[PDB]
Amino acid sequence: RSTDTFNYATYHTLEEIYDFLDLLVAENPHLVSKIQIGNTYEGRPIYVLKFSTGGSKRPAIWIDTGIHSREWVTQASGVWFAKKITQDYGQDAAFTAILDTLDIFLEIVTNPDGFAFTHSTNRMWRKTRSHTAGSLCIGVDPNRNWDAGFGLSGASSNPCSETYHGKFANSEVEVKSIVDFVKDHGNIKAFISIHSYSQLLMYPYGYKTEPVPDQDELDQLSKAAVTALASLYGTKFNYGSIIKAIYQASGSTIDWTYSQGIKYSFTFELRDTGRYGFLLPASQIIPTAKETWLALLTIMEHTLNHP
Amino acid sequence: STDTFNYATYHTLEEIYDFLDLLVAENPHLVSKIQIGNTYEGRPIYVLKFSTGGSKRPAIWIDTGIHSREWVTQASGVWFAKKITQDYGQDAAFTAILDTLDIFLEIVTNPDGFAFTHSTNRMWRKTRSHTAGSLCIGVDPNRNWDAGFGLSGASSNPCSETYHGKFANSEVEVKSIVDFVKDHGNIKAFISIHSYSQLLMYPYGYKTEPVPDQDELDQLSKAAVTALASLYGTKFNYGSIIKAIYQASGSTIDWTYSQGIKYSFTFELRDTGRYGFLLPASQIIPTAKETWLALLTIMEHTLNHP
Ligand SMILES: CC(=O)N[C@@H](Cc1ccc(O)cc1)C(=O)N[C@@H](C)P(=O)(O)C[C@@H](CCc1ccccc1)C(=O)O
Ligand SMILES: CC(=O)N[C@@H](Cc1ccc(O)cc1)C(=O)N[C@@H](C)P(=O)(O)C[C@@H](CCc1ccccc1)C(=O)O
Ligand SMILES: [Zn+2]
Ligand SMILES: [Zn+2]
Repeated sequence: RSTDTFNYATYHTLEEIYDFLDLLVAENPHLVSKIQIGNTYEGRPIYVLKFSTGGSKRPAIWIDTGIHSREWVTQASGVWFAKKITQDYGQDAAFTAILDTLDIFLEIVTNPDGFAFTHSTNRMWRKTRSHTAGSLCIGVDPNRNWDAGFGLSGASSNPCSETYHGKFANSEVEVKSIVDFVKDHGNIKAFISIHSYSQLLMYPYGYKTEPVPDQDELDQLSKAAVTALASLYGTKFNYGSIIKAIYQASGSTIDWTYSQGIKYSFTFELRDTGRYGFLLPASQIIPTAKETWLALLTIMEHTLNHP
Repeated sequence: STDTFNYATYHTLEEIYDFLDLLVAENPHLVSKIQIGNTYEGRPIYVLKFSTGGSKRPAIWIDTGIHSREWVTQASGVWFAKKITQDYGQDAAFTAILDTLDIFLEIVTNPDGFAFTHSTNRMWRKTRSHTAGSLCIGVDPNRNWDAGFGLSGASSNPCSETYHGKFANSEVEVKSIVDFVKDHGNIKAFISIHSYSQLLMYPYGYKTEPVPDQDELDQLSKAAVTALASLYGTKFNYGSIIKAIYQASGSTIDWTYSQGIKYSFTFELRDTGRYGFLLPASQIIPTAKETWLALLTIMEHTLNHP
């Protein structure tokens, strides 16, 4: 095929997304590369796309989708983002300026075992697919497994729970693989984790009520990003710290990344507000991706202009 | 007829409501249909009454489907209704239960939500009442009861899965049950059936304090899950709601227990997460059968302990 004839307005399987990664790289090999950062619990490769115009470990933007496997609009938007980057580089001046200074890393399927499971067995699967000693229940919540307030209020110690934090921080290879990549890279400037649903744009912390020292800057940037997002279809997002805007969550992704010095640590909750919830119709994939892209541009532009 | 009905498939609201009428027509001296209210969207709310006579005999209340996405519960309820009419006058043990107790069965406790899981969103949980100032719809009917209402274990955020609503009994689906139970006045056991997690629980959900009847309820819980396991080996855990799953305020059996209904229980049926709410139709009848054994255990205890 080609990525020009790929159907961005439908949901795809893991194999189809993985094939898309290869085709995108084959079509754009001086712009895009595919990095394997690990293997999942069940042995599947974990892939990140690196978009770059040169240099050695340039300051970088990290974007990940699908860490909760049932949130299908996120992986679908990720595929759309990947194609959009290759379309706009060298054509759109604003985005070209971003990529001329920063690299972008995009992990489209952050939880491949869960994603496979949502296609084969249980559409509403959330967690990883690891076995837990002393339990028959399967999986750890990858968004409770990070080393930031790990195991504190805002997660469950029950292995059968949707928010089970796991036996120890980074027990899940899908999480440890990202941690290892981020620490080895050492020059990640923004980290954006994309989830659905609720229509929120949030910054740290989720595990405690104390505001981050950078709250004023992150709140202003949030306001700018949701303004940009709403400009296209009028989609209304709220924003704030995780703990204020949704609820307390311990061991979650951007609390950790912020603790590593990544100032521009954000998470999106995409469409909708519950009518379809995780079952967002395919006809809403592209509108969701388009409006989200405007918000992403806002954050990346801010990152570019504040070295 | 109810003899040609397919019990091993999931049905629509229309199909279940047709089933109610068929069961009544086929068993006119045993089964009747009572309308206890209308939903927010105007759908009738029906309870089946199984009775062999008397004037407001002591009764068992069983409800399924208060959380609409929990499809194995309504499917099990349909099977229970048929099972009652099959076994009465055939099975000595059950016949003895129904010769003293009435059984009330509410198969679709949240009809608007159930309709919505078929038309629009298979994972819909709440009622379908509108909330001013919010883009979100619906109240969690299992956080809307007047027992620890609005305390820790529920949300004040209208967009939340566990939104408790403006005040206790604000949801007509809940108040309809409250009104019926209070008017009846002789409900001896109240069993709320949910999925999933494979649990049999007793109060409280909203606080850690044990109920005064905890030893009796705990031992009955053990007996019931032992009975359930006897058929396929399905393993249920048991305990108070707050110890066995998590804290939940304004929930159903905390309220019923507070009204003096000692034998207040809730089931979480199959499975433990593999399919979760999406339990295959092939597991409907095994789920219903094993749960029936547990229900029989609770009903016989209720029968023998006024
Ligand atoms: C059925 C349901 O809606 N479940 C929740 C999760 C849940 C379940 C049981 C609980 O007791 C508590 C929470 C969900 O999927 N929510 C999704 C919208 P989310 O799953 O993506 C929300 C997210 C918090 C925000 C966040 C996002 C990224 C990084 C840090 C924080 C979370 O709970 O992980
Ligand atoms: C993802 C998840 O865990 N969802 C929960 C609900 C939920 C969502 C967000 C939260 O923050 C907290 C809870 C669910 O559907 N759970 C079902 C298995 P349940 O929905 O039927 C469990 C039930 C508690 C036990 C109970 C049952 C009957 C009567 C009294 C108590 C509940 O949470 O209402
Ligand atoms: Zn998520
Ligand atoms: Zn439930």
